[PDB]
Amino acid sequence: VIVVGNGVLGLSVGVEIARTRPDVRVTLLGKPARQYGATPAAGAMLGAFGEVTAHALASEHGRKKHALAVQAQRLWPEWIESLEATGTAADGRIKTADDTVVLLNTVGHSALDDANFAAVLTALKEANAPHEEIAVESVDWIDPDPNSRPLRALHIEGEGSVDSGILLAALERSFLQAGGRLHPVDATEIRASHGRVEGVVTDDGDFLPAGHVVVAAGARSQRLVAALPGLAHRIPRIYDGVGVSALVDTWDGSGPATVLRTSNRAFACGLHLVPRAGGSVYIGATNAVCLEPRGAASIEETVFLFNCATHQLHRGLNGSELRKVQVGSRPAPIDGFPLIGGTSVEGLWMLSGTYRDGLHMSPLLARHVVSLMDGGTGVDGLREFRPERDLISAWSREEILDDVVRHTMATGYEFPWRLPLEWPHMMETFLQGPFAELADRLSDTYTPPADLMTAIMFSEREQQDELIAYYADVHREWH
Amino acid sequence: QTDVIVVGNGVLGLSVGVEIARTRPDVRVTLLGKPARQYGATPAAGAMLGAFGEVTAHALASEHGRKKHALAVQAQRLWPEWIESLEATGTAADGRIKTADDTVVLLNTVGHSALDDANFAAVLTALKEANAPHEEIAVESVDWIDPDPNSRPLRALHIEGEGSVDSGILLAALERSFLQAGGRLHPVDATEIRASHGRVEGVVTDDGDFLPAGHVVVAAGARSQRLVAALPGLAHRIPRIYDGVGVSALVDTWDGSGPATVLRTSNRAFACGLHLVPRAGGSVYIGATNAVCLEPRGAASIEETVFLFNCATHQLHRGLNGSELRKVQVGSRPAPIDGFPLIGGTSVEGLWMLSGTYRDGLHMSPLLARHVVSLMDGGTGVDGLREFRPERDLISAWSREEILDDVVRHTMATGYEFPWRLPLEWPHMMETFLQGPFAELADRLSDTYTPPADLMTAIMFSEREQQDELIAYYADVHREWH
Amino acid sequence: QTDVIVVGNGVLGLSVGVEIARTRPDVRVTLLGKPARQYGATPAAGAMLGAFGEVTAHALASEHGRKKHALAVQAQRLWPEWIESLEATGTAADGRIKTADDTVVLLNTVGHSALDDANFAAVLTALKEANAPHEEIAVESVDWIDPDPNSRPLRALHIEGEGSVDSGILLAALERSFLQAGGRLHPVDATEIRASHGRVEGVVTDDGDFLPAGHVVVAAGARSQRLVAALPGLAHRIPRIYDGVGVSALVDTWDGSGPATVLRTSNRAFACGLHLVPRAGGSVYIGATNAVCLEPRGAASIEETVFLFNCATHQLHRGLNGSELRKVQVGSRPAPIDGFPLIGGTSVEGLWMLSGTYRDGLHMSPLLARHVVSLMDGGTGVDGLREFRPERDLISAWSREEILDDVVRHTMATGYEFPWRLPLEWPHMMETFLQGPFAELADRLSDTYTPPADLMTAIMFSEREQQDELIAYYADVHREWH
Amino acid sequence: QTDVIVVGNGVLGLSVGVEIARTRPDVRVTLLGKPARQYGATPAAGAMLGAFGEVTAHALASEHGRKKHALAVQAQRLWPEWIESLEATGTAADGRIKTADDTVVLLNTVGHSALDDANFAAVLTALKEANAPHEEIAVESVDWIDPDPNSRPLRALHIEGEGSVDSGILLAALERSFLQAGGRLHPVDATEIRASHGRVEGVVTDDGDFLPAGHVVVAAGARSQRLVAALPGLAHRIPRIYDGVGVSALVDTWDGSGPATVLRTSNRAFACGLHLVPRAGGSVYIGATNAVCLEPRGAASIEETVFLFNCATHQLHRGLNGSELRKVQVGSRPAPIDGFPLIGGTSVEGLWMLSGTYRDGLHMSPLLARHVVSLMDGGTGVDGLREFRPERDLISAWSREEILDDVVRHTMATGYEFPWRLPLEWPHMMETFLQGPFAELADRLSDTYTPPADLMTAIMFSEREQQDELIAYYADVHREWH
Ligand SMILES: Cc1cc2nc3c(=O)[nH]c(=O)nc-3n(C[C@H](O)[C@H](O)[C@H](O)COP(=O)(O)OP(=O)(O)OC[C@H]3O[C@@H](n4cnc5c(N)ncnc54)[C@H](O)[C@@H]3O)c2cc1C
Ligand SMILES: Cc1cc2nc3c(=O)[nH]c(=O)nc-3n(C[C@H](O)[C@H](O)[C@H](O)COP(=O)(O)OP(=O)(O)OC[C@H]3O[C@@H](n4cnc5c(N)ncnc54)[C@H](O)[C@@H]3O)c2cc1C
Repeated sequence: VIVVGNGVLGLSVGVEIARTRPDVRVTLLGKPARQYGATPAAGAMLGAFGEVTAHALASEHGRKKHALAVQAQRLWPEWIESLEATGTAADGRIKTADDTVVLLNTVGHSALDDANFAAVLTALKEANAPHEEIAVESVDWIDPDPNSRPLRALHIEGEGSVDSGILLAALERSFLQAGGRLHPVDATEIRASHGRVEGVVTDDGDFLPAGHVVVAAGARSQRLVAALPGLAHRIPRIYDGVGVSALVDTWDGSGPATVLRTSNRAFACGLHLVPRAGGSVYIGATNAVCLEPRGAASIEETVFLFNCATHQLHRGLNGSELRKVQVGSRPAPIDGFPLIGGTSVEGLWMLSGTYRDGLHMSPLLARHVVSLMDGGTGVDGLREFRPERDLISAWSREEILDDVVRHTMATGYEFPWRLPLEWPHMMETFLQGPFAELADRLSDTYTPPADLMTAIMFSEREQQDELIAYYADVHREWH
Repeated sequence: QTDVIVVGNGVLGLSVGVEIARTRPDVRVTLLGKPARQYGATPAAGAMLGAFGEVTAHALASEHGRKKHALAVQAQRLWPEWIESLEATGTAADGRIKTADDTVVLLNTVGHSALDDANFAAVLTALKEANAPHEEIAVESVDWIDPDPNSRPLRALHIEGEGSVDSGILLAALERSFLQAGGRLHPVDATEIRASHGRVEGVVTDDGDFLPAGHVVVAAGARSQRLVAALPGLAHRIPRIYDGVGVSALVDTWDGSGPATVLRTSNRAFACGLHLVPRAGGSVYIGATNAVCLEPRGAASIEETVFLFNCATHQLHRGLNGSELRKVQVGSRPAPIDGFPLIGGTSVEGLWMLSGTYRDGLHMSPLLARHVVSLMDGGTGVDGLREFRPERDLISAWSREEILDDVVRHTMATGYEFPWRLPLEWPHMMETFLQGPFAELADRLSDTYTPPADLMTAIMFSEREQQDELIAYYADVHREWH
Repeated sequence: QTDVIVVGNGVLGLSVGVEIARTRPDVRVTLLGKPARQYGATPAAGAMLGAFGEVTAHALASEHGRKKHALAVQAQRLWPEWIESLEATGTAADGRIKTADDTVVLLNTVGHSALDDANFAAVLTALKEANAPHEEIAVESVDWIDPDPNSRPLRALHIEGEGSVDSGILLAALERSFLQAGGRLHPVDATEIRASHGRVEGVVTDDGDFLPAGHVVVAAGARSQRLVAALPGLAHRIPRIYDGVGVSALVDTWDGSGPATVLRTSNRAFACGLHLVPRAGGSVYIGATNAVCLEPRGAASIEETVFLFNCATHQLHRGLNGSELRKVQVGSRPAPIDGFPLIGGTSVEGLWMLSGTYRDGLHMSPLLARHVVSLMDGGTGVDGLREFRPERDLISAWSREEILDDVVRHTMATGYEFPWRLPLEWPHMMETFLQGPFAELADRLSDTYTPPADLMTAIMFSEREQQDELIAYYADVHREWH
Repeated sequence: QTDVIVVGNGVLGLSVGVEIARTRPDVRVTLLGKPARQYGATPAAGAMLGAFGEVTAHALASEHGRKKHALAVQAQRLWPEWIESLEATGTAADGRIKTADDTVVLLNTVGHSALDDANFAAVLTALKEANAPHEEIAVESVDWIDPDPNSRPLRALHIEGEGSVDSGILLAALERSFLQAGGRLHPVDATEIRASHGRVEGVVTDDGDFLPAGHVVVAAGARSQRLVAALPGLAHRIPRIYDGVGVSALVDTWDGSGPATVLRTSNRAFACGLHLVPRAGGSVYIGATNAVCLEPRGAASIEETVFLFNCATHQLHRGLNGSELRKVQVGSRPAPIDGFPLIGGTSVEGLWMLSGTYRDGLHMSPLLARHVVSLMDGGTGVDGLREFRPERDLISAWSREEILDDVVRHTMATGYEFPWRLPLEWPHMMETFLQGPFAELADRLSDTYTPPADLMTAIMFSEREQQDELIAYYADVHREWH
C-alpha cells in the first residue's frame, strides 16, 4: 500500500492500515516542508456543532456532512489515547481544550451570524448534546473592545481542540511503531493499466510498486488522479482554500481554558482562538478559494485576522508578540462536498476535499476507507461523497445567488466598515445582476458554491472560459 | 373662596391645577405660564410612561433610588383612568393621549458594557421582583426595526402595559380639563412670590400686576427653586434645580409607518438615552439627549442633533435617514442637585413645590398631583413621598466612591455610545487618567456633599467662577443644616 | 396692456422687477409670490457671489460650461454698484447686504481626489487665465478655522473680491427698492398664463382673479417650466426644470465669532459643497447639500442635516459642534434638465423666462436682470446669453461617455465625502459594478439625449413609472425638434 | 599589542572595521559578532540615507539637534564614494548597494498637524538653508503611489541625492571589503572588556577565550553601554542605551513593481514613521515602528504589524493589501537615555565606542567610522562630534517644559496617526488630562534630568520597580558628575 500525502488524512489512514493489516507493507509519501499543507496551519478545533450553519443544514448533503462530524467526535478520546500511547510525557499532549464557547457579537452580517447562532442551538438540541447558553460576563479570560463585545455566548461540552503539530508528530511516531515506512518524496504520477493500480512514480525519478494507492494529497489530490484516462471529468476538481492563522505569545503567558469561536463567516472564514501549551495561543482563520495555490499570506489577511482577534476576543493580544504567520490550503471541492472512497481503478482510493473539517473527521474517514479496502462497507452515510461522481448540485442556482450576495455584503459588516446608510442596499441591488450573469454563463446545469463563485467572478477571463469548458466536459461525461 | 395660584404650565402645574379645580369647589384656581413654554420639558417629551424602562443598576443600588422606583410603578396604575377622565372633556377630533401600550427594550453594543449590560440585567430583575408581565423575545420578532447590522440589537425585552402618550395632546387635554373644572389660565409668568408673617400673600407677575392667594404651588420646572430661593433662608433650604437640557425630534417617516410599541435602550451616559415614541399621522418622536447646564439653554447644539439622529438611524431604523425632519425640540428636565424630586410643603404656610423630577415627572404626574392636592386638603397623600419634601438638607444617596466610579464609567460611555474607533490601549489609559481629576474636584467641592455624576461632569467643565460659587453654596447649605 | 407681471419673488423675479420698474417709469409692474416663498432657493442661500469658487474641471471642459463661467465673471463687476443702489432705498437699521469681500478655498482629503484635486487645479487655472487677484496661502495663515486634524486642509487659496451677501437682507432690499421704483407687490401665486393669437393676455392668480399684461416674466424658480408648459407646444419646447433640494443652517457661534472671509471647498458630489458664509450678530451660515428631486420637497432629510453638520464641524471649525442651531433651511435650486439656464424670450409675444440657474442665479442676478430688460426694450442685452434662450431643443453639452464617467465618479465621491471606512478592494469593485447599470439607463432613456450626472442619479433611483414618463418626454422633445 | 578588536558586526562595527583595516595595513583587526545578529538594527533597516527626511521642528529647535543634523548632512556627501569603494571589492552578480537616488516626502492628514505640518515646514527650511537640490512637486506627478483618497497626500517634496541602500547587500559588501583589506571575522560575542592601569588589555569571548588588543572599539548596538559599564566608575559615566524596537516588512508586490524613489512621511509619534524603500526583484521594504523598551524584544507585537500594514496600504499603495508578506523584521535602534549618540574615546586608553545612533547610525556610518579612526591615529576627527563623547554627564538638550509639551503632543499623535474617530471634544479633554500625570512623573524621576519624550512614555507605562530603578540611576549619575 502507498499513501500519497502526509497531512492528517494520509497519516491517519496510514496508521489505521499499518495497525489493522500487519501482513501488508505500507509506505507514506510527502515531505517535512508540507508545502501548502492545511493540517499544520490548523489550530485545530474538533468542530462539529461549531461548524453548523443555517445554509449547510438547509441541504440534504450538508445534513449528511454534519451527521459524520457528530459521529467523528465520539472517536477522538480513544484515538488520542492510542496515539499518545506510542510516546512519552516529553512529546506533549494532543488535546489542548475539552470545551468550546461560541460568541455572538455584531461585527458581522445578521443574515449569517444571527441565523447561524440559531442553527447551532437547534443542532445541539436535536443531537441531545450537552451545552448551555451562558451569560457573557461568565466567559473567563476574554477582554473585547466593548463596541465589538458578545451579547450572547454558548458553552459546548466535549467539543474541544488539538495541537495540530503534536497530532502530526504523534501520527508519524504511531505510523512507524505499527511498521509503516515514511519516504520523504512526492508522487509525480500514479501508474495504472488494465483498470488496476501498478504504483507511483516519485519526484526523485524512482518507481514504487503497489496493489493499493490512497491519494490524500490535500488540494493536489484531484490534479494527481486526473492524469488517468477519463478521470479528468469523473473526479470533481479540488481548489486551494488558502487560510491564514497565527501563533501569538500572550502578554502574560495566559490563555482561555476553552476554544473561543464565532460561527462560520463570509466565504467560510471565521474567528477562533485555540489554546496551546507554553504561553502560546493559536488565532485563525481566513479563507480565500484560489484557482492556483498560494503559500504566503496577503497583508489584507494578516490585518483582518489580527483586527478581529484583538477587538472581538482579547485586547491584550494587541501587545502580544507575533511568533508565526501560518498559511495552508483547505482542500476545496468544486461541488462543495468531500471525495472519500473507491474509484473505477482497482486499488485506487481518495481521501480529500474536506475543506474546513477533514482534521476533525480524520479518525472516522480513515476507518471508513480501511473498511472499504478490507471488503467492508465502512460508514453507512458516506456513499454520496464517493470520489468518482457527477458534480453534486446541493443547492438551487437561486439559493447560491442569494448566498453569494449575502457573503459579499458580510465581508463589509465583518471588517467592520462604516458607510452611508443607503450604500449597502445600493451595493446589494448592483451585485445581483453580475453574479446572475456569471452563473448563467458558466453552465446550464452546474452552479459553483458561493465560496468558488466569488473566486471565479474576480479571476481572469481565460480562467472563467477554462471553467466553462470543464463544466461542459463534465456534463458530456455524465449525461 | 380662598384663591390658589399654580406657577407653571407644564405637566406638573396643569395636573395639580386639574386635580385642585375638580376636587375643591371652594377654591378659585389660577394657573400662570405662557403658550411659548420657554425651556419647557413637557412639550419636548415623547413621552414614555417609563417605570421599568427607567431602571438602572446604579438607581436601584440606593435606598432613595428604590423609593423613587416604587412611586413610578404606583403611578403606572393611575394612567388608564387619568387618560379616560382627560379625554372625557374633549371629542374624537382632539386626538388620543395614548400612542402605545407596550415597550421593547433593545440591547446593542453601541455603548458601554458597564452601563448597558448592567442596566439590561437590572431591568429584568426589577420586572421579576414586581411580578410585572414581560418576556425576553427574539430580536427577529421585533416588528418594524431595520438597524445597521453593525448597530443591531442581539437581545430584546417586551414590557406589557408600559406605553407612551403624545405630550402635546396631553397638554391640550390638561388645559381643556382645567377650564372645564372652572380653572382660569392667566398667560403671564410669576416674577416674585410675596410672603410675610410666615405665610404666602400671592404672586407679582411680569406684567407688573399682583395676584393675591392663600396657596401658591410652584411647578415652574427648572425655574422652580430660583423662584422660591428669593424668600428668607430658602436659598440654602430648597435644593437647587438645574436645566437637564434635552433634544428630541419629530420625523415624518419615509412611508408613513411607525412601530406598534415604544422602542428604547436603558438610560445611557449622563442620563441620555435612545427611544422612539409612536405618534399618529405618519410621525415618530425620537429622543433624547441630556446635558446638565448651570444656566438654561433653549436651542439644540449641533453635537446633540447629530448624536440623536446618528443613534436613531443606525440602532432603530435606517429608513429614518431618508425621512423628513419636521421639528427639533429642546426642553429642560428639572435636575435636582441632590438627585431626587422636590414634592410637598414648605416652612412658608400655603407655599408648595412640585419639581426636580428630571426624566420621569410626566410619568409620575397623576400620582404627584394627587399627593400635593391631598396635602393641601390636610391629608397625608401618598406614603413614601415624605423623603422628597422640598425643604431639606441635600440628600447623600451614594458614597463619594460610588459617584467617582459612576462619573468615570459615564465619561467612557460617551466614547462607546458615539461610537468611537480608537487604538485598543487608549480606553484603559483614558480611564486611569480620568480618576484623579474627578477625585480632586469631588474633594475640593465639599467635605460632606458629592454631586451626582450628571452634575459632577457639568461642574468639571464649567468656569472656575461657577465652581467657586458652588463651593460657597455647599458651604452655606452645610452651615444652615449642621 | 403695457402692464408687466413678474411671476416669482426670489432674487431673479425681484431683480428683474427692480430693473423694469426703474427703467420704464411709464409702465405698471406687478410682482407675484407669497412671503412664505415655498421651496424658495434664495432665502436658503448664504449666499456666495461665486464665480471662481464655482469652477470645476468638468464645467470648463465644455464650451457651454466656459460660456456660463464668463457670464459669472462679468456678473461680479456689477455687484458693488447694484448693492449701493439697493441700500440707497433704506436706512442704517436695515443692515448691510455684503457680509464678506474675499473667499478662501480649502483643499482637504474628505472627498474624492478625482473631484477635489481636479477642481482645485481648475480654480487656480481659471483665476490665472482671468488675471484675477488671488494667492495660494499657508493653511496656518487661514484665520478662525479649527478643523479636526484628520479633516484639516493642506492647501488654501485666497480669492480677492469674491465675497458674500446676506440673502435675507438682499431680498428685503430688493422688495423695498421695487416699491421705491413704483413696483406693486401682490402676494398671490400665478395659476395660469393666458395667451391667444401668439401673445400674452395676462395671469390667472390662485385667489381666482385675472391680471391683464402685455409682458409676463416667469421667474418662479423650480416651478417656472411647469407654469409655461401648459401653453400650446411649450411642454416639449421649454426644457424641464427640477428641484435641486438644498439644505443649509443658521448657527449662533459658541463665542459670537465668525471668519472674515467666505470659507469653501470646490463643488463636490452631485453639486453639493461645503461652505461657511459670514453673517452679522454672532450668526454663521453653513451650507449646502444638493439632491435633484423629480417632485418638490420642502423639509430636510435626517441624512442631509447629519452630513452638513458633520462636514462643517470636522472640516471648518470644531467650535460649531457646541454652537446653537437656530434654523435648518431648505430651498429648491432650479435644476434645468439639460444643465443650462433658461433666460430670455419665447415664441409667445410678451412672454419671458428667467430660471434654471441651479447654484448661481443669485450671483448672476444683476447681469441676468439687465439682459432680459435690454431684450424687452428691443436691445440685444449681454453677448453670450443667447445660447441659453428658454425655447430650445435640449442642449447636449457632453458626450454620453463623459457623463457616464462623471456619474460613477460622483457616486464614489458620496462615499469619500462621508467619509466612509471600507476594505481597500471594495471601492474598485463598486466602481466596476456601477458602470453597467448607468450605461444601461443612459441607453434606455433616449438614443440622442443624456441627462447630466446630477439628474441621471435622481432618475436611476426613481420609480419605473417616473423613468418611463422621462423616456416619453425625451421622445416627444426629439419629435418636436427633429 | 597594537592589535584592534571591533566588538559588533552591524553597519557601525563593519564600517569602522573596513576603515581601520584599509588605513592600518600593518595592524591585525579582528571583528566579533554572530551571523544571527540578535536584535540587530542594521538588517531590519530599509534603509534610507536619511538626512533631510529625518528633520523635525523639535530636533532643529535644540543646539544638540542642529549639531546631529549637520553631521547627517556631512555623512550624505561621503556615500557615493563609500559605495564605489565597497562595490569595487565585488562584481555585478553581488547586487547593487544603492536602491534609489532620490526621496519623495508626502504630506497627508493621517497624523497630528502639530507634528506633520510643523515637520514638513522644517524639512523645506533645512533643505533651503543647506543649498540642497529639491523641488515641491504636484502629488499627481508622484509615480507609482495609489493611496486611499481619504489617506492621500496633498503636498509632495522631491529630495535629489537622498536615497536608500539594501541593508543586506551593504552588510555583505562590508564583510567582503573587510576580508579584502586583511580583516579577520571571529563569529563569537564579547562577554567582558579587560582593562587595568587605565588601559585596555583585550576581550573575553562567550566561548571562554581571551583575545589581546591595544584598541577595543565597542559597536555592539543596544548592548554597547551594558558591555563598558562593567569597568570601574563607568556605570554612571557612560549614558545608558535602551532598545528602540522597530518593526519593518518585506512585501512581494502584486505585479513585481516598485517606486523609483524612497517614499516617506516626516518622523511621527515617538520616532516611528512611514516609508517604502525600493528593493530589487519585485520586493519592497516598508517601515517602520518604534518603541523604546527597557528590556530587549526580538518579536513584533500584533499592534506594530497592524499599524505598519494599515499605514502603508492606505497612505502609499492599496495594491500592497493584496501583496504577499515575505518577512516581518524586528531590530533594536540603540536608544541613548539623553537622546544623543555615544561616539569616540573613553577615560580608558585604547577603549572607543560607536553607539546610541537610534534612527540614523546606518546613514552616519562612513562619517562615524572616519571620525573614530582619526581619533585612534591621534587626530581630532570630525568637528562637532565632541558633545557626543561617550563618557559624559547626561545631556539636557531641552527644558522639562519643552519635553512635557512634546510628550503630550506625541501621545495625541498616536490617536491622529491611527487614525481614530472620536467625539470632537474628546481630544481637548485627553490633552488637558495627560499634562498632570506626565508633569508628576518628570518631577518624581529627578530634580535635574528629564528623559526625552520617546523614553518618558516608556517609563510612564513601565512597572513601579522599573521607575524606582531609574530614579536611583539618575541620582547615581548626579552624584558622579556634581
Ligand atoms: C487555517 C486553517 C485552519 C484549519 N482549522 C481547522 C480546524 O479548526 N478544525 C479542523 O477540523 N480542520 C481544520 N483545518 C483543516 C481541514 O480540516 C482540512 O480539510 C484538513 O486539514 C485536510 O487535511 P489533508 O491531509 O486532506 O490535507 P493537508 O493537511 O494539506 O495534507 C496534504 C499533504 O500532502 C502533501 N502533498 C501534496 N502533494 C503531494 C504529492 N504529490 N506527494 C506527496 N505528498 C504530497 C502536502 O505537501 C501536504 O503536507 C484547517 C485548515 C487551515 C488551512
Ligand atoms: C427631551 C425630553 C424627553 C422627555 N421624555 C420623557 C419621557 O419619555 N417620559 C417622562 O415621563 N418624562 C419625560 N420628560 C419630562 C420629564 O418627565 C420632566 O421631569 C417633566 O416634564 C417636568 O414637568 P414640569 O411641569 O415640572 O416642567 P416643564 O414641563 O418644564 O413645565 C414648566 C413650565 O413652567 C413655565 N414657567 C417657568 N417659569 C415660570 C414662571 N416664573 N411663571 C410661570 N410659568 C413659568 C415654563 O415656561 C414651562 O412651560 C422628558 C423631557 C425632556 C426634556
